[PDB]
Amino acid sequence: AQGSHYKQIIKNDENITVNESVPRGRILDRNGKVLVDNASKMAITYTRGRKTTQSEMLDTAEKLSKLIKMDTKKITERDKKDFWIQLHPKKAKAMMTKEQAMLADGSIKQDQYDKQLLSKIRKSQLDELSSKDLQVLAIFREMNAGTVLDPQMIKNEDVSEKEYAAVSQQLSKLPGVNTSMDWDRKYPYGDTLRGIFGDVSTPAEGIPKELTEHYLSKGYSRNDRVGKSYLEYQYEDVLRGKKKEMKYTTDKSGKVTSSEVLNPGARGQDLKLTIDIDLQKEVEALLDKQIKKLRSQGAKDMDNAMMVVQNPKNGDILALAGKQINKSGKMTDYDIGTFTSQFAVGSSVKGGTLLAGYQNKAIKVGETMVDEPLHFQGGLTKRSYFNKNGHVSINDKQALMHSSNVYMFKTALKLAGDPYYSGMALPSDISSPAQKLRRGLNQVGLGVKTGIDLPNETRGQIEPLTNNPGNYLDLSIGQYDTYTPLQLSQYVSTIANDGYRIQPHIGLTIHESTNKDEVGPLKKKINGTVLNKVNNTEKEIKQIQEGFKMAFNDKDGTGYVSFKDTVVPTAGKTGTAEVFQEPRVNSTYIGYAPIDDPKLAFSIVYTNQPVPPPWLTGGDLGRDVINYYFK
Amino acid sequence: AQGSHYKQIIKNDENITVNESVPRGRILDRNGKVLVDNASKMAITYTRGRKTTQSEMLDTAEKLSKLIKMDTKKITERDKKDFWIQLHPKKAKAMMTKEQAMLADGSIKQDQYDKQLLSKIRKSQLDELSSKDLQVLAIFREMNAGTVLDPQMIKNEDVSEKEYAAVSQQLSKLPGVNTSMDWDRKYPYGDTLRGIFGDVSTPAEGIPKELTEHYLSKGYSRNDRVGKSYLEYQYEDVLRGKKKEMKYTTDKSGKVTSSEVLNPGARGQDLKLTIDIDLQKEVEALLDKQIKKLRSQGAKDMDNAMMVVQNPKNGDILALAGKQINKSGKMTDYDIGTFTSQFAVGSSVKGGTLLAGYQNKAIKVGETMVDEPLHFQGGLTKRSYFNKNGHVSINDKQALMHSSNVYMFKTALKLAGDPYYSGMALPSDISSPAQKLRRGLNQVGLGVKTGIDLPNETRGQIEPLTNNPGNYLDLSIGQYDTYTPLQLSQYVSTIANDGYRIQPHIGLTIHESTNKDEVGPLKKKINGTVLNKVNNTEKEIKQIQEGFKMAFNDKDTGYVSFKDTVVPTAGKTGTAEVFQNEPRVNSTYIGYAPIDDPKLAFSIVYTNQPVPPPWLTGGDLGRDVINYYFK
Ligand SMILES: *C(=O)[C@@H](NC(=O)/C(=N\OC)c1csc(N)n1)[C@H]1N=C(C(=O)O)C(=C)CS1
Ligand SMILES: *C(=O)[C@H](NC(=O)/C(=N\OC)c1csc(N)n1)[C@@H]1N=C(C(=O)O)C(=C)CS1
Repeated sequence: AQGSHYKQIIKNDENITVNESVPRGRILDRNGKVLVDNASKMAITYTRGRKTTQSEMLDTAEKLSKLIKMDTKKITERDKKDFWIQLHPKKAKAMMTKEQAMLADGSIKQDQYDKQLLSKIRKSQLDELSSKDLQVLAIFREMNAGTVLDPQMIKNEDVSEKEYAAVSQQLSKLPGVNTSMDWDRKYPYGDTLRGIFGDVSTPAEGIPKELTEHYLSKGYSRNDRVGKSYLEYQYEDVLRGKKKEMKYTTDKSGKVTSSEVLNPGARGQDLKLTIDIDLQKEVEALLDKQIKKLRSQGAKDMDNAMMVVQNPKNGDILALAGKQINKSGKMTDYDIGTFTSQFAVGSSVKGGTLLAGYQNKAIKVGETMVDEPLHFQGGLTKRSYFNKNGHVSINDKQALMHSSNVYMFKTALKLAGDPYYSGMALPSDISSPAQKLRRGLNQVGLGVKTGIDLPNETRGQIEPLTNNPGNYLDLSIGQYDTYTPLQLSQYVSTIANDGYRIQPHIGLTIHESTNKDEVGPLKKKINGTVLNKVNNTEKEIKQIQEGFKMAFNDKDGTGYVSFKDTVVPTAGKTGTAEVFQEPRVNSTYIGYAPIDDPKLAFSIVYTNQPVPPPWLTGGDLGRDVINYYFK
Repeated sequence: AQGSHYKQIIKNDENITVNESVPRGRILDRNGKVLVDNASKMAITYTRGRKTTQSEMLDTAEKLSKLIKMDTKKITERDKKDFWIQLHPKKAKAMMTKEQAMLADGSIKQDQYDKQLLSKIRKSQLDELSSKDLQVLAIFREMNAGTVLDPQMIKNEDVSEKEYAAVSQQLSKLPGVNTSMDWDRKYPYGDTLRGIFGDVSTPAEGIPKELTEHYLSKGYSRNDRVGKSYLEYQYEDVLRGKKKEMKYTTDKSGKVTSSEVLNPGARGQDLKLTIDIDLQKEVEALLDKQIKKLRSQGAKDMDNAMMVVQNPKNGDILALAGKQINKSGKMTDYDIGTFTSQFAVGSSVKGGTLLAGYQNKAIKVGETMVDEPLHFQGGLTKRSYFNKNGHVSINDKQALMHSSNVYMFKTALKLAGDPYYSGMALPSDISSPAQKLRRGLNQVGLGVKTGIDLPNETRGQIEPLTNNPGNYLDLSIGQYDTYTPLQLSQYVSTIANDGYRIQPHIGLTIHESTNKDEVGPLKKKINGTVLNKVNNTEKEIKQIQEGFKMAFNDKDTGYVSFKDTVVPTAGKTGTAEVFQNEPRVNSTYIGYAPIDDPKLAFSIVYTNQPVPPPWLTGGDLGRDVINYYFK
């Protein structure tokens, strides 16, 4: 049942052509819950003239009230205090007897008279909780809330076809008031995923200005409403309603002699997402719990927290996040930062390095070498769980259990053809190893786009790596190149997939149009495409995941405190990263579950925690979310 | 120039198919100078293992040295120490007499022994290596990255089509050596744009692992050489040539009874770039001296310096950046930084912010309200650049002249609805004004991608703006949202072009696959597509131009370097602010040449100057290039 809003009427000669918008297709979750739908809405606006008074507007506002209801609480204290002085000038004067007298002294200007008039107001605020009053104030404030020639929205609410028929003319009679029918996205899960859904351009907006070339080259008219961010933008091609076009031929007189249909119109196609709306809501809830499930232990300048959850075998996405500006602890939605923002993630990249170190014949599978502080001409890398002494024979799994920097430092040196000896100079051209290393990490999704079906993905900050070898070893340890939370997810995921990097997607399937049927027959499956397989043997592969188990299933394994065991076995790796806000830390967690046939994977990023890490426990987020899913 | 080289030989029951490989298209500057050519090359390769006593492996390397000459660039210090030890067990054991005993005493083990030896060998004795030794070694090191049964590369040697035969001998007569003929790229301007040009994959690697599906989805076999970095990857469709494909019918005895040719092959299409290389080579030269010209004044870890030069009509005429360490000398090529990297940029954003003012009628075309060291709440928190000088009267065009970083601050509030009053509250929701401002910036390129024809362009780090209006004011003054040098360039250039944002492109023209070396018939022209106009009006853009015109032709920043020289240049300056270690500062520069009929636009970015006060003539590099271009 495709709807009909007149969008564009052009007169040529005796021809008049008419275009009607039709509803876009819906966005639904992996189970069919409507996430984005459509609503027919009337929009009533005021357009305040050059010389239009306050008595002018309060009057229109009054007639406007006996005609539509408003929601109160946009009203401020000042709105009410001003409205009161506006409504009760006789009553208000009496409180300012001295000041009205000293207004004509010249003792005071109005600008300080008006401020004491506001100071003496209280029980008279209730003198207009006469809800009839607040209604008028509701409308009136918007009529004063804006630019002169610009029209101003007063109400955009659901309207029927007959409703608009009865009231539009009698709204339009009032000076400044216009009405229009509009298509508007409606969002049952309110604020959930809204960033990811993106918006469609307003009727005021054409095609958005900076997007002209973009939409004009694909055939649009500048008047067309289009998707302009994220999901509405990304799947504009399928979500869009192909508009109705009619060409009328006319008499001289105006009489339509003939009519032809250029396009009857097509209600947009419905898009299903990989997202389980419930899981989504739960994760946002757990993330808000966990963020101060520290009561700010110290973390009151943690400024971002990120979570991505995914099916590591088909790249389905079930995942969101949000930031924390704790000049408060008052959070916003940083939904998209999961694949649009770049963070130093530190030690959680260590599995990729070993893989890099395997395929270049730099270390071998099971390699057992020893570790201890390192010494160069100045430069002094101690790993940080023994910096001074205590020299331990350690293999590649164990190095991941402990998250031992010096093992990764030693492999890095071996990858440079320059194995460690105390007092060696740092190899001065590290171009070649750095390249071998990066291509290693690139294979599991680190430093390359994941390919996700959404706009604005970043691959991370990638600075020259030629003759600062310290940055080279930083890289082997996650303290040079910045990565993305989605990249981290793609990376564990390929480990759990026995080496298959898969292109993540929040797109699930594409169906055909209906106004009713919350199915709609299938048109397109959106597949999690295999991108490549790691250049490594199963044994090389298995070793990283054996290591990953015993960082979560073993004891000094740096993920026991959060993952020790829970309702299903979980393998992973973690990360603490030095950065400068003033000095602070980044905390990172990646994992997957269950070990024997994985079905979930996730990445976690907390930014700018104050913490040295024998105190902080963020991947309890990981533990809690994984419990919910599997039970 | 011309030819085919054997790539693939396939049997199926007396029917052999032979695929020969062809040269790629050339890359040229705007006037037709050859940047990237092809050369026909001999790939000498070592593949031995299992009988590796390594002493014979050196013997092969010794043998090989009598046949080939080697560039010695790649020899590391370690290479030399290991080799020196092997060459003089005599000399080394004479330095290890204390440690000799300890090994036999039992107190020390062989690994420690070898480790101590390595520290005792200094560079003075490394000089005892002969030029011929350093030739054997150069070969040797390549053959000791050697996995037992896996071929490593020794030399790529420009040998003719008809002397390959004479020398092809060295095949299982020196053991591991395999020889083969491959098409390789040639660079007659050395390293001068190498990153931008990019790389094509080795005949060994075929399609690189990370790129597998990307190229397999295009019908490539996995054995195909492909474009893997930058321009090589970007214009792969045009640059690659069509293979020569032969088909023969043998009988049982191998005798060719028929043959057919399916494709004779042809060199790939020639790519003409918009770059002028003399112009390109000058900027690098100029850019070089200009960072030395801050070696003096303290730029200790200024670690980045970038320049982008262009105009509307065709192209990126120029693009160089480098990066530095520790002023330790070391520059390393970072041209790709101009569009891939994200830098806090400062006041140069003001031109666009002043237009976001016009669009939302927060300002008028000429507007005069004045500057105060202005404060709000907390008990201290306030504003800009001098604390007392309550300065007056400024035009907006006067505001960019001074770079009045307070007129902007006022403008923001006046766009967020509530102009300044001394002692005012913060707005607590700044979503809407942040959005309009950001919109405004995207219009002139700031905050979206430019649309350049290279991979990995970043649009800058863009964090949530809702409820920290501390950050929202920074955005007015280029201190919340990082852009790229290219983004600045498209932006300044949008002003030069009277409000018309153009999509930069480095490709000028694609030419038909020609077999014989003159650049062939025009196949495609790569255009500077107008993405959009600002919905800022005729007179409103002209002010921003005048504003620009008057901080270059008097006001006091921009005079200190653009003190009218060769040039009616108009432009704008930016000083930023970075606490990423310790309070450094970013220094940025935009501007455009001959103001009447503008022919050149430029953008500059210096990162991490330790030096705040507005004294450094870093924008001289800017003034310099215009002298060249306008002769
Ligand atoms: C533009 O962004 C302005 N930058 C600053 O004022 C610096 N931080 O600003 C938030 C400030 C300058 S030095 C000190 N260390 N931080 C400058 N814009 C122009 C200019 O030409 O760059 C000048 C008016 C100086 S202010
Ligand atoms: C990985 O990079 C971890 N290293 C660190 O966390 C320290 N910086 O490393 C360069 C960090 C400790 S706190 C101080 N601010 N710097 C290693 N991996 C794990 C981990 O989960 O982070 C730990 C064993 C610490 S070391």
